[PDB]
Order: sequence, then C-alpha cells, then structure tokens
Amino acid sequence: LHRNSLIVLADVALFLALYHFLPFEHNVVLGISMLAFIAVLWLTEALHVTVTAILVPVMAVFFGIFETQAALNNFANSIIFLFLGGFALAAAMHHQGLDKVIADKVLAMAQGKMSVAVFMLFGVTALLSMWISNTATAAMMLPLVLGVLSKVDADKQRSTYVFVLLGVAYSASIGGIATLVGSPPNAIAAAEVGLSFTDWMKFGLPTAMMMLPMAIAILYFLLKPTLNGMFELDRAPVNWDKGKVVTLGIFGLTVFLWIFSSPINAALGGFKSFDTLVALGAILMLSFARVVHWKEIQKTADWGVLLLFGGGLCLSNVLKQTGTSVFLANALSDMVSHMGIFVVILVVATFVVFLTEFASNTASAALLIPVFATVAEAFGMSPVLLSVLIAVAASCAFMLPVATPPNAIVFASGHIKQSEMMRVGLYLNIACIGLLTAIAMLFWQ
Amino acid sequence: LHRNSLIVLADVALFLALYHFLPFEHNVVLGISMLAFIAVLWLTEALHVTVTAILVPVMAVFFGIFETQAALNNFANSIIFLFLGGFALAAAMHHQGLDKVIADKVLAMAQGKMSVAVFMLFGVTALLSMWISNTATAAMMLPLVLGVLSKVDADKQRSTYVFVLLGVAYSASIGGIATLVGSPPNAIAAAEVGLSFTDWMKFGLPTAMMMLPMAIAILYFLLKPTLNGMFELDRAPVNWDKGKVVTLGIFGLTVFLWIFSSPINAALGGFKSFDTLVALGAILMLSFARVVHWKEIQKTADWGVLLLFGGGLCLSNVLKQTGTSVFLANALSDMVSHMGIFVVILVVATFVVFLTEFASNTASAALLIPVFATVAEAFGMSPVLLSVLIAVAASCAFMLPVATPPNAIVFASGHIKQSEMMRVGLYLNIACIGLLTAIAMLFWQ
Ligand code: NA
Ligand code: NA
Ligand code: NA
Ligand code: NA
Repeated sequence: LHRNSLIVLADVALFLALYHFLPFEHNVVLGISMLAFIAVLWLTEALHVTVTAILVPVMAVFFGIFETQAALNNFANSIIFLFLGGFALAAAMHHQGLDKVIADKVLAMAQGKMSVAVFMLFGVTALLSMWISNTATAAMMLPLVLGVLSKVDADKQRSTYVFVLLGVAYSASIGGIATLVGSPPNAIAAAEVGLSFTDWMKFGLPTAMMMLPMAIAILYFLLKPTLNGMFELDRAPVNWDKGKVVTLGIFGLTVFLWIFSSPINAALGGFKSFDTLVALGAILMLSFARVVHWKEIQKTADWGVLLLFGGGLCLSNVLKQTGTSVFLANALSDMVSHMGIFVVILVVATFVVFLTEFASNTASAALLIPVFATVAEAFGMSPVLLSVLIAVAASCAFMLPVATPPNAIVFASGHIKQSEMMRVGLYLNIACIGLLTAIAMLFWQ
Repeated sequence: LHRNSLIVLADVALFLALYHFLPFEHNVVLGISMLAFIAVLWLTEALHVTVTAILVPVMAVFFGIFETQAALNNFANSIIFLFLGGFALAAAMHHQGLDKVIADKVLAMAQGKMSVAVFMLFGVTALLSMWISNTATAAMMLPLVLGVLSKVDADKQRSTYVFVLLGVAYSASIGGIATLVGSPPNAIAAAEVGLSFTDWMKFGLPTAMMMLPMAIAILYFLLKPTLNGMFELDRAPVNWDKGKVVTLGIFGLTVFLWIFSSPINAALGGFKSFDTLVALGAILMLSFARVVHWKEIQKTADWGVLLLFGGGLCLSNVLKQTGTSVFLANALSDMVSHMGIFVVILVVATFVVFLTEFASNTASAALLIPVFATVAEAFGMSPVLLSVLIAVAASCAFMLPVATPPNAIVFASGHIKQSEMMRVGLYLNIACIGLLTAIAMLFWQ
C-alpha cells in the first residue's frame, strides 16, 4: 500500500527471522531482534519516532522482559521534567518577546554595518539555541536575516544569502550542543549516564565555542560573500517593559542554580535530581509571576520528544536486562582490542555525523547511546565519552535540508542550492569529526 | 498585585501557621499543611491545576517525604497512558470526521421531526462523550443544535433553545461518566483504587443511563418547549469513505479488548495493565493505518490533565506515607460510628456536587479521592464506593457556566439565562444526589 507500511511489514519479518534463526540465548536473541526492529523503525521514520518509543514498552512487556508499570516508569525520569522546564522557559521568552528584544538590541549594537551584523546574528542564534530550541530559533531568526539582506540584490549576490542563512542554521544546531537543554540528544545522554546540567556544560560549551567559528570560517572560505553594505531595518526598536525583566530574572536565577547545584545541593541536604527540581521551580516561578500560562507551555512543548526519551531509556533497560549488552561486548572485545580507542571514536563520530544527515538526530542518539553505553559498561569504559560524542555528532547535521528542521526551514527560502549545501556540509562534517575526536582524546581520554 | 498572587501568599502563610502551630507528629503536621495548601490552590485556581500538581512533588521532595525519582514516578502510571490512548482515538475520529458522520446519520434517521432530533442529539452527545471528551463533544455539537433550531424564531421560543442546549451540555457531562475515558475524574479514581475499564463501566454505565433521562425529564417539566416543527438541514450528507471505516474498526477492536480484557489477559499470561497496553496498541494501529498523526494527537491531547493525575497520585502517596490518612481515620472514627454510611455518602455527594459548580471537576476529584480513599483504607471500607461516587459527583456540574467547559461553551451562544441555568442545575443536583446515594447503597453497599 505505502512505503512506510511495507517497511513496517518487512521489519516484522526481519524480527521473526532473527527470533527463529539466531543460535544464541533466548534473552539475547529477543534483545537483538528488538534492537534491529526499533533501529529500522527509527532510522526509516516509517512510524513517528514517538510512536516507536511507545511501542518499545509494549513489545518489552508482551515478550516478558518487564512488567507494565516498570516499563512505563522510564517515561517519568527526572531528565524529562528538566527538559519540560526548559520548554516552559522558552515559552515564556517567546510569549514576552525576550528573544526578539535580545536580537534587536544586538543588531542595534551593530550601528549599520552588515559585516558584523551577520556574525552577531550567528552568535545570538547560538545563544538562543542553548535554551529555546534549534528549530524555533532559526524560524524566528530567518525574518531578521531577510530584513538585513533586503538591500543586497538576491539574484547576483546569492552567496551572501547562503552565508547568512546556513550560518544561522548551523549556529542554532551548534548552540543546541552547549547546554543539556537545546538538543534532545543531550538529554538522552544525560539520562543514560547520569550527567548534571553543569556536567554537560563543561563538555559541550567548549565544543560549541570551538566549532561555531570553524563552521563560519569554512563557510566564508568556501563561498565568498562581500559583506560591505549597510542595513536600515524598518522595524521599530522594541523596548524593555514589565514582564520581560521578570522573565529574564527568573531565567538568570534558574541558570545560576543549574550551574551551582552541587554546592547549593550539598548545602541543602543532597537532593538527587536538583537540576530537575530547579526546572520545576522555574515553572512555578513563571506561573506565579504570570509571565506565561500553561496553554502556551503546552503549545510550545514537544511531548513526543519526552516520550521518545522514555522509549530510549526503556530500550537501554531492555538491553541491560537481557544480557545483550554484555554479549555484544564479549563479541566485540577482540575487535576493540585490535583497534584502539582513538579509531573507535573516529569511526563512531564518522558514522553518527554521516547518519544524522538522513536520520533524525534525536532518534539516532536514542538508538545509539544505549548500545554504545551498555556495551561500554561491559568493557568498563565509563560510557560518558561515547554517549556525549554520539549526542554531539547527532546534533552535527549540515548536509541536507531534511536532516534537521532549521536546515529545512532555511532551505524553504529558495536562495540556497542543494549542491552548495551538500558540499559545505561535507567539509564541515569532516572538520567536526576531527574536532570531536581531538576533544575526546585530549580533554576526556 | 493580583488576587491570584495574594491567594498564593495567603496559602503560604496558612501553611506556615499549620506547620508551626499544630500539636501532632511532625509527619502528620507536614501532610495536613501540604493538604491544605494544595486544596486552596486547586479550589481557588490561583495557579493552574497542572502547575499545582507539578508543585506537589517539588514540596514533597524538599520536605523529605520522597526522593525525586520516586515522586516523579507517579506521573508514569498506566492509567495516564490509557487516557493518552483515549486522546489518540478521539484525535483520529475528529481528523476523519467520524463524529460528524455519526451525528449526521442519526439526524438523518430523524426524517424531519425536531421532536425526536433533540433527544437523539442528547443520546449521540452522550455516546461521543464516552470516548472523545466533554468539551470537544459539546463544541462540535453546538453548530448542529443551532442548525436544527435555525427555524424556531429565537426571541419568543428561547425555552426550546435552553432545552436543546442545556440538554446537550448535560448529556456530554453525563456521557463522560459512563467510561473510564471521557472524564478525568474517572481516571483519577481508577488509578487510586485499581479499577479496570470494564470495572468502571459496570459502575458508570447504568448511572449514566439512569441519570440522563432524569435530566431530560427535569428540563422538560421545568421549562416547557414545544418541539413540534421540522428542520431542513442545509449541510450536505457526508458519506462513508476509506479511513473512517478503518478508524471505526480500530475503535471497535479497542473497545472489545477493553471489555474482554480479563478473559483475554488470563489467556495470554496475566499482564498487569492490559487496558493500558490495549490503549497503546490502539495508538500503534492508528499510526500504522495512517488515519491520524502525532501532530494531531499532540494538539488534541491535554497533557495538563495527565500531569494533574500524577500530582494527585503523589498527594495520595504523601498522605499514606506520612500517616495523615490513618490519623484522620482515628479522629473521624467516632463521627463515622455515630452517623452511618448512608448519611456519609449523602453528605459526600452533596458536598462534591455543590463544590464542582465552583471548582474544576478534575481538581476537586484529585483533591478528594485521595483523602476519602486513604482515610477509608484505614477504616477498612474498600475505597471504591467513595472514590467512584466522588468522581461521578464531580462530573455532575450543572448550575454555572464557569463550572464546566461545555456549560460555558453552550452559554456563549447568548440564548440561556443565568437564573434558569442555576435553578435547573439546582433541581438536577438534588436529583443526582438522591440517585447516587441510592445506587451506592443498593448496588454497591
Ligand atoms: Na536548541
Ligand atoms: Na537529522
Ligand atoms: Na467525555
Ligand atoms: Na467544575
């Protein structure tokens, strides 16, 4: 009937074939077949990643791996509520116009010169993507880009549009790498291997600061924009007012608590998920101040991402319970011994960066982090390096518009060519592979 | 600054006063103060009920009652996912126009006579409210009511409008009482005292069938409509097509599995939350058939209700853990001994029915079911009768437009008077009190 339905049926056939024709233990066979089924579903997007995540507990229970409540309890992890609080913050900013105010103030700090407005556009895009999202950030920044570029004759200077546009999209995708919020893959890794907000920040903030300038330089030295004119924005200067200040103060307090959780928590009793508690407190403070309402929060939040978090966690639990992780570790011990950690991370980064171009970053991270984590635990090899590397690589999607929402959004303008986008993404992917490998070897080891 | 903020501050002061000036055990004092705080917040709607629910785990953790993960695990109960699957079903029906088709076919079964079209309008409204919702049902039925009543001269026959309108609203509110889905209070009671879909159906289906005709008769004998004309609907007759049939088949299969879970589950291994598994399977089947997509499901679903379920469950757990339930039971043992179960249920039903007029049905049920349940467990007195009675009474809101969304929606037309609505709701509330008391004493004991 449809390609998606045929893919689902073929995946079912593959599951049955592995179930009946695998000479391993029953539990290992079940886990491997389930892993292949979920992998095909997520990568091919035959069903929505959230629907597949909902399926994971169902076929875990029906095959006698977990009880229903135990399987469903993976959907209430503290990380999910942390990222819900992140959604609440972003909804408040959008409702109050804080993001627009910040962008306008930065572009005002640019007097009239487009030579610097584009670069500060990239910087503010990354800053917003730390907190709000990768998609909404690019969506709201695009009109600003077009307004700045309204006087540059977009028939003969299309290279400048490609610059200011792909830079914004990549800046959003990279700013999502700096914070636990901003990119769902970071949440998946943190949930898998117990990473706090500041623990992830110490990992992803230098990476983002070192990759964004590299991406901009690659763009500039691949395609040559002029960047010598001036821009006179027609939009009026939006000023500060009550509610924006309160939202900014709540945001700053929440960030301060997230950063200094460890001393604060040590001074309050030692709560287990203080970051999640702070996120919920942020929700409560915003509601009390009446700067955002639950209807806006609900509309802004992507609950499918949270359900996908739960599904990935359930898959990791299934792999750990069935012995599939340790079985794969025993199988791969010889290979990993022959070829060392440097090349292990090299190939992992290459695979993830070149896979997220075709597959969703969140689904790819949810699929791979459990595997390389539970397997790594069987090697010892604390599964923080691989999980964080996989999340960052998944966030690093640059070659195709379908790869990432902001890429598609910026491609919708019509001023960008498939060939140019693919080649720029190729060079950036190679550079990101090198940078991530070096970072993991040096700073993390 | 604002009444809501002042209410929150006064509630904080009350919490501190109870915390410092209660001569009970520390845990009992903490539980009682927390109960009062949450009660005031929910009843006054100073903060959104969902926000208060999110607050419940936060102030449970910060006061050393539960660990963060244990407190948050109450938000992943199987009941929540059951009602999520109900949302998925409703979204599919709305997307495919199944509800509109059903209503049109029924009104076609009425040749042209409004004497019976109104009554079948009530019946179909209740049937849809069993599954879809109380609010969306009335919202989509109202245009049909106005179309039927477009030829009745709404300046001198306003009584007929009040009839056909309040009947639709009450029919929706009552149809929500027949199934576990349809009314969040039913979900709260089922989660509290482990009730299956058919277990609740055996409770709420006779109640709805016995209350809806009573409500219609009270309406007819209080206000006198003519109901002698004819209606010629301008809208074209929408016919069946591929996708509606598939959605109807999936809905029927899901209902069949929900009804016959106990034999089926006994024949498959004895899964713990087979109803929730069936709901998730319904989501999967709908997605596979491509009759609904996650974006429509997300837009349709009210995730605040699910979070409120989690918050109420956490409150019940807090009461059980702190000994507040047993302390209240010991305090009230003398009173409940002096005055028997008949009058206990009488006063409980009176309080709930006359409270849901001012307070949201879901929040009132979430507040009261934990109290009268955990307290009842301390008496023995299996807390099914009281929980189900409270849920039904909460669903029974008829006096004020602000009481229930469908009441407000039907009041938005402008053909209904506050005085008439209040008096009709008063008589219906009295009759519902009597009916619920009799049902609980006779069928349940
Ligand atoms: Na982001
Ligand atoms: Na992608
Ligand atoms: Na309903
Ligand atoms: Na109400």
